[PDB]
Amino acid sequence: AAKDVKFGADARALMLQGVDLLADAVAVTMGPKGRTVIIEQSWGSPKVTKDGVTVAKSIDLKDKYKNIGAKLIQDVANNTNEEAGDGTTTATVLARSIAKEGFEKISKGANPVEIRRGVMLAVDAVIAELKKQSKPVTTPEEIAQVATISANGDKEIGNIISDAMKKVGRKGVITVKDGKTLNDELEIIEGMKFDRGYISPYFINTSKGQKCEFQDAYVLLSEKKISSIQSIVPALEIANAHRKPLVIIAEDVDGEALSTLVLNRLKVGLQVVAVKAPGFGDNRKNQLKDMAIATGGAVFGEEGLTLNLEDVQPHDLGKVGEVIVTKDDAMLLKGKGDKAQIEKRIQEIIEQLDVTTSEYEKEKLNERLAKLSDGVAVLKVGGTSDVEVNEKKDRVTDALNATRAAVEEGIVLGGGCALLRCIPALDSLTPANEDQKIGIEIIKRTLKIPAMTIAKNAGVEGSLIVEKIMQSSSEVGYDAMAGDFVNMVEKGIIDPTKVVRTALLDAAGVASLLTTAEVVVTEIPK
Amino acid sequence: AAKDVKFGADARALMLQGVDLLADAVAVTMGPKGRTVIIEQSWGSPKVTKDGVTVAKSIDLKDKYKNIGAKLIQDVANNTNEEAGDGTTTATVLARSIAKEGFEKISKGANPVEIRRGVMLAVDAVIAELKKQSKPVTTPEEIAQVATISANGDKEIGNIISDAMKKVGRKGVITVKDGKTLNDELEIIEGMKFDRGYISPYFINTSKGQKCEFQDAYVLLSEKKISSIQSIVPALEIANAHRKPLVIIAEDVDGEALSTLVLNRLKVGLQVVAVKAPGFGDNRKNQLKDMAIATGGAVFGEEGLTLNLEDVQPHDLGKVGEVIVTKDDAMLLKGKGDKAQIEKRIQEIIEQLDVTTSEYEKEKLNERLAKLSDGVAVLKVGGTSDVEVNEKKDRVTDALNATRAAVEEGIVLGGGCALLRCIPALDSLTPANEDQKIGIEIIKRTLKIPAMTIAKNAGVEGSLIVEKIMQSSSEVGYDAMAGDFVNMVEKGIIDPTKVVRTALLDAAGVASLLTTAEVVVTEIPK
Amino acid sequence: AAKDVKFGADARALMLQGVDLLADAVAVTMGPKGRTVIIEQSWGSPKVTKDGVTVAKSIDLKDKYKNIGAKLIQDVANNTNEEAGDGTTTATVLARSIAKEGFEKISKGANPVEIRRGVMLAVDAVIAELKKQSKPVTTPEEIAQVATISANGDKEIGNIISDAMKKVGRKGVITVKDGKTLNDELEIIEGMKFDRGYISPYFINTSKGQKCEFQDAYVLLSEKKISSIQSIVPALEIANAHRKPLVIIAEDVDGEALSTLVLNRLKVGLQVVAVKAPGFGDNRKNQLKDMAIATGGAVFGEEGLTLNLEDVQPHDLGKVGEVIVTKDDAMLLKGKGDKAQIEKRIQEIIEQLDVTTSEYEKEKLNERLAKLSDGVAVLKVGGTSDVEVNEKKDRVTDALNATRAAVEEGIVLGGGCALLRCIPALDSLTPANEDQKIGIEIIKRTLKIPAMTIAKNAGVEGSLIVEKIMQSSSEVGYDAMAGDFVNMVEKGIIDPTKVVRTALLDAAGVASLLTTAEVVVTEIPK
Repeated sequence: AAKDVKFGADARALMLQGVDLLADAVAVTMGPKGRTVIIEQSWGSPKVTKDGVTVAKSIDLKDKYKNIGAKLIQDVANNTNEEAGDGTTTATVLARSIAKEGFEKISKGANPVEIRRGVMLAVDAVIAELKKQSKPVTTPEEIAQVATISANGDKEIGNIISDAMKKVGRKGVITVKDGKTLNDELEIIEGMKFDRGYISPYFINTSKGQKCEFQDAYVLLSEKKISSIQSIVPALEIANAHRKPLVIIAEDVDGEALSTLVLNRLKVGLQVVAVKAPGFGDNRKNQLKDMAIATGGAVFGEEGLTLNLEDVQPHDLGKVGEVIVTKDDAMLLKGKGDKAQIEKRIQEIIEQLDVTTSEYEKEKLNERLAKLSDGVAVLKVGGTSDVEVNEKKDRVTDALNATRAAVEEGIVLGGGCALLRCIPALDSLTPANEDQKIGIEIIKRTLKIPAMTIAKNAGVEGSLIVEKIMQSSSEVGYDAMAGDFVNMVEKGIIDPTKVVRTALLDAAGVASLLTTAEVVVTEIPK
Repeated sequence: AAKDVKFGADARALMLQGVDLLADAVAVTMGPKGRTVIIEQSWGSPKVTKDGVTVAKSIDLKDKYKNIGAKLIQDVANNTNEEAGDGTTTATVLARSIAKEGFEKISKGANPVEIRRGVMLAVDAVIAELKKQSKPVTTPEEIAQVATISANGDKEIGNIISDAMKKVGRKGVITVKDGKTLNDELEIIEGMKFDRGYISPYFINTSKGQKCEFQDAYVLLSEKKISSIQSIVPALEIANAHRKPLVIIAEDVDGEALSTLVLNRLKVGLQVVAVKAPGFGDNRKNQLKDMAIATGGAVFGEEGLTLNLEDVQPHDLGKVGEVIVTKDDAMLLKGKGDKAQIEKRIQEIIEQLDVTTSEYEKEKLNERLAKLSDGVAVLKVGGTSDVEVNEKKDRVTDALNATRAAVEEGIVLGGGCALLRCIPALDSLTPANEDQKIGIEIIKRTLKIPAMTIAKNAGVEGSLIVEKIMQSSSEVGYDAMAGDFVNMVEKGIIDPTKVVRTALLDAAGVASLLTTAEVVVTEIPK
Repeated sequence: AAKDVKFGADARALMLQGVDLLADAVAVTMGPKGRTVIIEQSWGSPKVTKDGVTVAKSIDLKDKYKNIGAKLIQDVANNTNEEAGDGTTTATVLARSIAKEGFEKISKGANPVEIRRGVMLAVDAVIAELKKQSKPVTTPEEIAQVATISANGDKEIGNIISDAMKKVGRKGVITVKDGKTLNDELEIIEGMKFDRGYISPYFINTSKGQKCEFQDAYVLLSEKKISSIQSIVPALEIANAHRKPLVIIAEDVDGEALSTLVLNRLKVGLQVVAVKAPGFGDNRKNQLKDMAIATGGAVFGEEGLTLNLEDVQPHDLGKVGEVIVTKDDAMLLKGKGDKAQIEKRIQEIIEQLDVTTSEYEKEKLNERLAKLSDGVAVLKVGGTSDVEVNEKKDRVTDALNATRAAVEEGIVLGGGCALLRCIPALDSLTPANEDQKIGIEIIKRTLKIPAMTIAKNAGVEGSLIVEKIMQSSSEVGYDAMAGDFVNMVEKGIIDPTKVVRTALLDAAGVASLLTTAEVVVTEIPK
């Protein structure tokens, strides 16, 4: 393919136009009063949504240079906000304004690097101030209050969340399931969690929410790679002989092993999924041992007695009541196994903790201890019929994720005030020269955009609401639902500091790249 | 696919044009004097019709933005009014004018949300007034009068309907069949009805009226999902060994089970249909067991006695004389089974009713009681030839549906007067501000359109007929057939309140979306 | 295919346009302050890079004559600078300006040959001066300092490199691996190395880094050509019977043998690679014998007892724990064999070395001695997880190559000053005539470009930094990171003389061709 190369301002100007279309398209859905977007679909009815991520993903421009500006933001704003959709539109709107102000100052003669440095300095002053203003959420009462708020007043949802937190701890694991009954309930079960997901999107099942779930599954464990290794079929034969799903945990999967598993998933309907091994080095081996004991299987490794995938017996695979695999996250719940062996391993880990002195080993040993001694909290959602249970299920999950985020980093005044109230942090920030000063001034002004954007979607002047907030006491913001100026702490209108902090850092990151890149290379269409 | 994004008024103006063509096309078929529409067909003669639903479905615009305006109404008006052909046209015509008046006020500077709120307030005042003006239809004489009226003077039809209603109750089940004889007759037979239809349009058979009917069929029951579960073939093998159709009732059907069943239906002619299970939780388990007894089969579940789909015997499938599956509805008539077992379960349900105190359980227990002890009324339509029986059959089903609707919610003056006479409901309705006032005024004016449209199709000025109705007593409306002002109660010109109530709510719903959506995204054609 | 033939300046001018686009595209990435280039990719996100080689390879222009100007440089600058990414950009930028200045002087009437001669004379004066200014790196402390510098302050990398050099010598072999542990360590293993790579790019495996790696492989050795000769299958049959990769070392591979090997690699996944034999004449026979002893196989020779390729037995192929083949390089580690035979061969080589007096034989014979008695150093890189280990791995290989280059030829002041400080070398250089004088002046001016280009990317005037450097003491240059004029020796900012020397020679080479070629022939596009 032949290329077409553009230089300097000529390329930057086009990428910036790609950004303006995208930012305007999703800015409109921001806040309590966001408006809808209608997305045409080719097979059925138009989709009508308020979701900032859906709208951002839907837009794809035909122009080769504007397409890049749009992807530079889409590949970050839609990818760094997996837990909640709140940070995507904030990062998109801030990145557009930072980049635009930078572009104008640079095309008039400011130095691209010195402007970038002034912006970084201002962003760090703001982040430190957000950390200073954030309040912790660790007390069971504090947790319940936040959970009730993120549950939008549904006190019963806030209460089952608080109870789950109390039962497994602030750092424990809480999941949500359909209870097949009328009442909501909390059950604690045995199981393991590790940060490794599916190796491929082709294994997605039950596609709403991009999940992959199996029950009564076999578990194949290995400390070795199966990349370009065949003869994985004997394990697949057992899964077919005894109609059970199979999950494969291996150091890596590629080549023929990958091809075999994906094609069977897609063309045969064989219920098999592969997941990467949970650790590194010696700790990888130790985690596989705990896992094998907990699931009642064996690890087909080389150390000690060598086991080969050429010969897999029904007693070599483990058994797990429920297996969940999602992007970068997997769980094994209700495993089968010998309780004497599990308790023995637990006692060994405790002795290892008592004996070792290294911080590294103690921390890893504590995680392995917890994997066998702690349980998993499950929130069972009930209701009259599945049509309604299915919606409540999401209300509970969103409340749960919001609660956990608040507990991990603390909370700040919401509705755009967390950043609006950090503007004074820049008053003591001193630049080395005029271009650094301009860079600080750019952030000082873009800190006002989230607050004005919400006021604009509400239907009132942005310039008046934002200035009036700043002129009042520290706990007063503007409530777009109430249509007035209220004490946000008393009202309970809060945002996790985690989200505010990330959205600003990501916006600054992309805008910086966008205004300093010098050469852009695109393909010539034919 | 590349996209083309339009904003604000530029997108709204195009959707509105798509709507005007659609509304004008179906407005002309409204009322006793509707005119015809000729629809070109590619395989034969042109179709000539007066049906508002057919015309609405037929129109499909080529422009990408006008196409959306047309679908926003078609996807609601043609789908929420499946019971009668009256509500679709009324909702289309009202939505067009509500949205247009809103658009004009908004483009001149009114606030989109405050206008929307004024409209909602006006709609609720009108609905409450319709409820106040509606009269009940519960007395056998009242029922017979409505049935005669909706039967257009066919007193014999009105009488077989009244008699069926009396025998199975106002809330009982009545169906219509070809009697293969000269006289009309009413027969009561054993059978059951539940609100679950086919899972897929690809199972439609006997396509006139979009039905799906089998006789002497096997019935397969399961408490468990068969999504991506195969080995359902032994049931099909029995069905092929003994040439009988098969109906599958399961919690869900997906993956390979679904693929096999649909593809064989379409490419082989496999006579099979699948239906979603009728309940939730404990109610699902109890309904499947009582159903198995009623059909003489077994439930292929895991709890209690385990029965697996891998092994299907001739005695495990139930047997049904006639099975009917339609959108969101399924019926089984004349099933085979052990009468002693059915009576025993009936007595057990009665004992449960005597013991329980909760309203929830009593209601569900009464639904189960009725499904085993009540019969199904069948209206057999007779005549000298099938070409005439087939026409009378429609008069009976239309009169029957209209009668049932009248009985469930009551009746109002028809011919557009139910809404015209609710205008005073807005005189005491107070807005918070000018934009809410404008929104109230928009509804106050669109309440006159159904009456003007009918008078216009009749051939007289709409503005003069409506003003004369408004200046006269409440019982007086304009009869387009008579060409005069008459007492509508005495003439019997009535409309179920259910229809008037829904058409206004749906019209307000779609128009609201249409005037506040801000961004519209369409695909770029190639 | 029809051709388009252009003459003289008309063709030269078009090639120069292809060159200017390329040179500007990579000039901007030069030095510590290089800016980014965004490269559109056909399916994923845009690639953002600062790498001069990636950018240079990415650009491919559509015009047929501009395409040539771009390839004349790309095929040299990207191919002769495989060791480090520094030489490619410098050679591209210098070639562009040398060729342009030449073209302008020639189109105004200067003689193309006499200008070329003046340029060659100036280049040689500069190279001799670089050799005079370069300092050696041979002392363990000097080596450690260079390694620390090229390691960018990572003292732990600088130290493992120094120690590895001490263990196998300045001329030994050092490689880098992932240690699968937390600590870094140095291990010495048995193995051999020779300068022959894969015969074809089609054999690349594990494509990141363009490598080709096999483990537990069979080794087939032959003194005979297999070009257009098949019957290589018996060795492949053994390799397929016992699932092991096969490496073929032969004088030549072509025709059907090559066709079979490449097509099966591409369509089958046959795990086979072929490499050219390591020697010439008597040296080829002796090296293959030493190799067979080291791998435990046999050599398929035709002299004396003939071993025919038509019949390959399991004991004729050698066995090697690890086989690595890269462009122009091959390595075999941990081979199997009889230690008595290896020591016997070593002793024979020693006796032969003691007896022979010829310089040629002593040198080549001592190389064979070393191939059996010396080992290979391996640097095992550790860390908490593979993600970080994988990045540290690059710091180690880059520091290692930079150190070795410094040790082989010495170091000069970096940052473009090595050439800037050689300008006085031309003051004593006397031309025969005016055109030779012009040619010397062209180099005298292009010697200033590396220094100006870095200053420009830094953001300061090029003309002022470069003149200020020349007016100061010999050890002062401009540090783009510091933003000041510093003592480069004290700061440790150095560049291997090997790189500076090559970049200038290659730049002068291509520019020379580019300005004197007279006729250019291109194909007619369709």
